[PDB]
Amino acid sequence: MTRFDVLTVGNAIVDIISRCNDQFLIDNQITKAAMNLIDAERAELLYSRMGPALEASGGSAGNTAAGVANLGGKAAYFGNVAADQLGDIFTHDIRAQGVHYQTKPKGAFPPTARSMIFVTEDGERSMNTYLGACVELGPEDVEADVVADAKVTYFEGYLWDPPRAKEAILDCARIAHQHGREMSMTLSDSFCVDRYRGEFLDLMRSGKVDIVFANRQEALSLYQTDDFEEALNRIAADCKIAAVTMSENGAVILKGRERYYVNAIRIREVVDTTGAGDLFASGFLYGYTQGRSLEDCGKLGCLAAGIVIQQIGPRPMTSLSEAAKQAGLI
Amino acid sequence: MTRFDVLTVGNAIVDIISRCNDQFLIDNQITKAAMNLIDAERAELLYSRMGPALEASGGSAGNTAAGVANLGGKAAYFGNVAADQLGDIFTHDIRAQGVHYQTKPKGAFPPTARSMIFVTEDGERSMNTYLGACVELGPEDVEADVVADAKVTYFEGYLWDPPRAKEAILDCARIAHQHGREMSMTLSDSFCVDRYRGEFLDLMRSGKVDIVFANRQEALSLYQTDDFEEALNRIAADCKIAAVTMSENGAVILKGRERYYVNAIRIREVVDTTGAGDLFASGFLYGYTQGRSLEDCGKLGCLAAGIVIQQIGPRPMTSLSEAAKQAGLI
Ligand SMILES: Nc1ncnc2c1ncn2[C@@H]1O[C@H](CO)[C@@H](O)[C@H]1O
Ligand SMILES: Nc1ncnc2c1ncn2[C@@H]1O[C@H](CO)[C@@H](O)[C@H]1O
Ligand SMILES: Cc1nc(CC(=O)O)c(C)s1
Ligand SMILES: Cc1nc(CC(=O)O)c(C)s1
Ligand SMILES: Cc1nc(CC(=O)O)c(C)s1
Ligand SMILES: Cc1nc(CC(=O)O)c(C)s1
Ligand SMILES: [K+]
Ligand SMILES: [K+]
Repeated sequence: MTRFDVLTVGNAIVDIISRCNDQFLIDNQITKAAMNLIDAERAELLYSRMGPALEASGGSAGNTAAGVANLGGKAAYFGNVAADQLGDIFTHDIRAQGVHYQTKPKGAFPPTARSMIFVTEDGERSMNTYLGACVELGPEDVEADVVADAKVTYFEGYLWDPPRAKEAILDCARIAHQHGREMSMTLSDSFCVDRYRGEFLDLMRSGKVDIVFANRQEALSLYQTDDFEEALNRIAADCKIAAVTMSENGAVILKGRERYYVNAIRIREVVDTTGAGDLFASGFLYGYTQGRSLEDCGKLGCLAAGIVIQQIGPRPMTSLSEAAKQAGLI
Repeated sequence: MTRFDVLTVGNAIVDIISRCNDQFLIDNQITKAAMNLIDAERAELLYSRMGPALEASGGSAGNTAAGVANLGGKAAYFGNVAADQLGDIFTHDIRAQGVHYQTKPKGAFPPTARSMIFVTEDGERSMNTYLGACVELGPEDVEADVVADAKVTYFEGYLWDPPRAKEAILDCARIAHQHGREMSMTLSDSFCVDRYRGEFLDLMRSGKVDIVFANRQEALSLYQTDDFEEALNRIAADCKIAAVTMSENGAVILKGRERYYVNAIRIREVVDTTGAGDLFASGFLYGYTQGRSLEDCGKLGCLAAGIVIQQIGPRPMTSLSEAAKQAGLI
């Protein structure tokens, strides 16, 4: 028996969500479809220009942990919020989903991270993230017992932006592997890959990471190539298992020379793509830790991702376990 | 020319929204479909039992002012938040919709009001409201020039719960009527009517209120009758204009002996009824201040109400002006 199926580690963020037109992004020099880091002054400026908004707990890894719990797995999360109202909201939402979350706030400043997410008419999402209290996440926040007792510890490439989070992750990798567990990461965002390419490849090649999640753009960025076939060949050589999503084209799971192609689910309409990759990882890691085949892991990931893009908010409000049962996956 | 079409005054609240099953309401002794006042301790208890939630700016009059602005009218709002993150969210959302909102927080404590709103499968909403900083609203928060320059000042029956808000409303009524403006109120909630029946009837009969909004339950409660026809006859005798909504069954506008009936719009599915009455008031009051017939005012109210119940959140995220144009209400 192990206490946890999946521990995730990431930047603890509350999302501030609004729809905008295409010109808004141009006028405000926001890179479309990407995670744009911003300082406090820029956060105030952008907020002053944003329309009425909705708030929802976010954070890539936070969403993934929530998704695992939703499917019925046992999940835990490490991430740092402030002792403020946004932090209280973040804390409530992840615990309410049934995720173990015990990271202690350090104070009220910097305040809890928030990301202004602008959703264009095509359903694409452009994020503008003030890291706030996320910059304080470090080795002191590693619950060593939790890492030791988790089948998979999964973390964000996004953690390479704040200063000390990487130290916590290296500690996690040591503990996880000493206890025969698996380490996983997501490449997070293609510009994030542009920033930390070499460090990410070192994590994979040194065996600190066993299972890597990427989308098409991230895989291309990792090898600075426009040849997707090359990117797949190289990523398969650099890590034990790679799961590469291709939006409406589904996904491909790679292990050594093995490839398993999975279709995207049929959807009603793309409301908001926020969380698609996070929830693909939820479905995959849920399947993985339930001993399911790699193809079935991919199928579970595509199911969860397809569900989340049909709602506002990055964490499915409906039952993923019921959806999996209905789709004949569990 | 007048600076404002509609000034609204109410409890400034951020909503915390989650779906629940029918048994949840019974287990927690929450009165279904009603506004349940709660203290700080109960707020903590209920939050600890609530599932993952979404936050959205609320407050009945706040929603109404936002709706007027959305339709293209000129709106202002009085309501008191605290100097905290929820208050900043509230301030941002209403100002971003184009509503004049200049009520200054008095400090951080009590904190900004919030309402835990539980939405059952039928789309009904059951609210659990901690008033917080709303208890500080008083005559000092009346911007006399704004009241003087607003065609209609509209307020919540809900303002009779906090201690000094009624004094602000009596000041508003004096200024509005001295400047030849109209006063309006909503009965808010049938239990609120149970609490303040006599005071509400005195407001109407003394002519401090010119235009009254009610739903069926509130009208029945006002006269402690189960005879809806009696309630209509009585409410028509007690105020200059009464606008009475009957949920899915439309609305009736009363002026003296005149009655103008309106049909409800067509719904695919009722997602969440939160804000329906508020947005009925937005449509009606926008039409009224544009010099439209009482029937057309009712039509605009029903249009706005029908739109808001098809989304999560109490303030329409789509263009009400565009919908009104499409409907030939313009
Ligand atoms: N820098 C970041 N690190 C981790 N997650 C982020 C970052 N910026 C935005 N997000 C989250 O990405 C999610 C979508 O994958 C959103 O819910 C949002 O909170
Ligand atoms: N006591 C109250 N006073 C005014 N508005 C309230 C109260 N409780 C809940 N609400 C608001 O009622 C709205 C729905 O009519 C919600 O957006 C919610 O914020
Ligand atoms: C409470 C909040 N303040 C802001 C503005 C800021 O971060 O400066 C949000 C986007 S949410
Ligand atoms: C529409 C979708 N985008 C993704 C992530 C991606 O490939 O960018 C899914 C898993 S589904
Ligand atoms: C930030 C928040 N705290 C709570 C709990 C409380 O009010 O005590 C909410 C409903 S929202
Ligand atoms: C579902 C609806 N409720 C109302 C208000 C009510 O009658 O309770 C509308 C105008 S539409
Ligand atoms: K989404
Ligand atoms: K609604």
